Amino acid sequence: QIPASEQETLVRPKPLLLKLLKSVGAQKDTYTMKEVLFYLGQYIMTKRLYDEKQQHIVYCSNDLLGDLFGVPSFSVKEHRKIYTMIYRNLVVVN
Ligand SMILES: O=C(O)CN1CC[C@H]2[C@@H]1[C@H](c1cccc(Cl)c1)[C@]1(C(=O)Nc3cc(Cl)ccc31)N2CC1CC1
Repeated sequence: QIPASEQETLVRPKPLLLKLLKSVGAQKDTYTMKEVLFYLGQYIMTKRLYDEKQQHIVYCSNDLLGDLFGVPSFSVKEHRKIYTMIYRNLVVVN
């Protein structure tokens, strides 16, 4: 269970995550986690990596997203795992 404050977290993406973000949004130095989740969602949706009618699984073994996250697939319901996969591709700033 994810507290609402998580979305406010300010982050500086590492180069591979920044590459992915630049294919769907404007480049800038710092993003909120709300922005990162939105942009990665749009990346997934636009590239049709998500099978909503197949156990809510994103399939990313044939995509740079798979290299970012280090998995061939994952469930969009496993929220803490998603946060952890994302965190390892950025630096939190405060
Ligand atoms: O129904 C749910 O439980 C979550 N939802 C399932 C559908 C939405 C959303 C999910 C999400 C929102 C917020 C926090 C978290 Cl951890 C995950 C999200 C999203 O909004 N951004 C994002 C980013 C990544 Cl990397 C993976 C999945 C998603 N989905 C986008 C669809 C293209 C898959």
